[PDB]
Amino acid sequence: SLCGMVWHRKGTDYHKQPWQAKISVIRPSKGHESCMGAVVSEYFVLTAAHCFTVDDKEHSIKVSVGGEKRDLEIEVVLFHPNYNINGKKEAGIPEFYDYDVALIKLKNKLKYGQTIRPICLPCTEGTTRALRLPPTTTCQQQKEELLPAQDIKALFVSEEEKKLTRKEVYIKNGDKKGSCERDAQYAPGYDKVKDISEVVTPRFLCTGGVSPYADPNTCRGDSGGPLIVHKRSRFIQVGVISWGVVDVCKNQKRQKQVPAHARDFHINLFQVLPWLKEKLQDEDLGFL
Ligand SMILES: Cc1cc(C)c2[nH]ccc2c1CN1CCCC[C@H]1c1ccccc1
Repeated sequence: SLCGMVWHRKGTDYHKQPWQAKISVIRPSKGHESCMGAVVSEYFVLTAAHCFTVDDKEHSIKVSVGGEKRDLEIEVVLFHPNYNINGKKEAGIPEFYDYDVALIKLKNKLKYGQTIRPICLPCTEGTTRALRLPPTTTCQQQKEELLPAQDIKALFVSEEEKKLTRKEVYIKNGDKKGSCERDAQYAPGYDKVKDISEVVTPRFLCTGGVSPYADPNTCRGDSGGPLIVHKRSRFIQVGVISWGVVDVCKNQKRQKQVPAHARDFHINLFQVLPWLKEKLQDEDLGFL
């Protein structure tokens, strides 16, 4: 149950990020090819809901861990009940990513090893121990430790032919938060919406742009991967990658046009805790 730690030599890829899961869409199309996820217990991978088809979800993807070729048997897919990509079509919002989180329940128990390990989740005893915090620590205190009102150093991971690349980003959670959120208006399809908070709800964290540093941006293939805070050799998931303003894997023209506003948006796991806590209640993670 020691979450968020590497399991030791100075190896690469899944040795350095052993919670990462790779998801492939079984019947792919443009914008619907791949996703990422995080191992969160021996039976569960956390990802984005938009990675699946709404009908027969369980047979719509394959998932692999540890950089393996083999795919794991998926017993059930649990979407957050509030997720509905079509929910704001009325308002001229063609895709709406509020509550874009889902849990993959695997039929078979994972065996943890050097390349397969769980990441810590917010508001758990695993996170308390990982941050070397006292047993009096509350969920609010973990939130203060992990997401202070500042630009927060964080990271995500991109994958390509079993190779992982770690990318450092900053969560704009202080005085730049409003500016980061307002930049949703640069996203194709989001430019006409009068009140941007209709697209950027209280569920989201915001990264990207060039201040305080030049953050790399996500691609659609990174959807569902963990947004992670690294403290003293431990890794805590704080978010799930949901959607971005610029897809730098295709249209690199655009990011060069609007670098100051090229943001990525992530589901804040502190904002979906009732759902995580209930669905993971039997996984020995010790939610507070
Ligand atoms: C879904 C999704 C998920 C992730 C992690 C992404 N990362 C980068 C883009 C991207 C999209 C695509 N995007 C979603 C919001 C509306 C804009 C749209 C878009 C379309 C074409 C170019 C740029 C943005």
